[PDB]
Amino acid sequence: MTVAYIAIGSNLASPLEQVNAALKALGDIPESHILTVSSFYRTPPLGPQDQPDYLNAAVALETSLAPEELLNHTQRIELQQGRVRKAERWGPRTLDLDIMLFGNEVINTERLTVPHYDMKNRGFMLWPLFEIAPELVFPDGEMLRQILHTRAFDKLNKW
Ligand SMILES: Nc1ncnc2c1ncn2[C@@H]1O[C@H](COP(=O)(O)CP(=O)(O)OP(=O)(O)O)[C@@H](O)[C@H]1O
Ligand SMILES: Cc1ccc(C(=O)CSc2nc3nc(N)[nH]c(=O)c3[nH]2)cc1
Ligand SMILES: [Ca+2]
Ligand SMILES: [Ca+2]
Ligand SMILES: [Ca+2]
Ligand SMILES: [Cl-]
Repeated sequence: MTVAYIAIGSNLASPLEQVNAALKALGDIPESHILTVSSFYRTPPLGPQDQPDYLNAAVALETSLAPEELLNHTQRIELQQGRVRKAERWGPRTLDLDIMLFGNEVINTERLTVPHYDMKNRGFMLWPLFEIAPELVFPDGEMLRQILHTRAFDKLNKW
């Protein structure tokens, strides 16, 4: 088994309902078990700001799936919860499931890049991650606690 850490975001179609449904669906992923769920946070949008605030959270999922097989499931869940692709970059969505980390693995395939390319620059990813995994060390040896101690991020407000 490996522990994967998944970021959850939603800012459309009742984010609390979307995230609760997503958590049930994550539980139903085969060869996998949810270990920990963060608090839910209400976060101002990064990127385009003309969209509603996000519900953000993080989940620890123990799994024996291959990383791309996990991605298959997370994409399926997003699509089954009505995620629609529009033209605008970084627009609102019913559900976003980003694979932040897959154990200590570094993955670079056509479909999957892990660690998530920008997670170390996003408070809405790092704070919920720290809530569920305060001892976390990244594949490059960087400590989550040290990033959050050193770098300026706004505090997150709970939903
Ligand atoms: N770690 C990861 N988790 C989830 N998807 C990933 C990924 N690495 C690459 N991808 C790929 O990312 C593609 C596009 O995903 P999108 O959800 O549209 C980007 P986003 O989440 O809105 O922005 P962001 O990546 O800046 O957070 C997916 O089709 C998937 O193949
Ligand atoms: C500079 C920059 C930084 C981050 C981002 C993104 O996170 C991609 S789109 C997005 N914006 C978001 N804002 C918040 N608060 N939460 C998200 O899940 C979320 N997803 C886009 C641009
Ligand atoms: Ca399961
Ligand atoms: Ca994202
Ligand atoms: Ca995504
Ligand atoms: Cl697999």
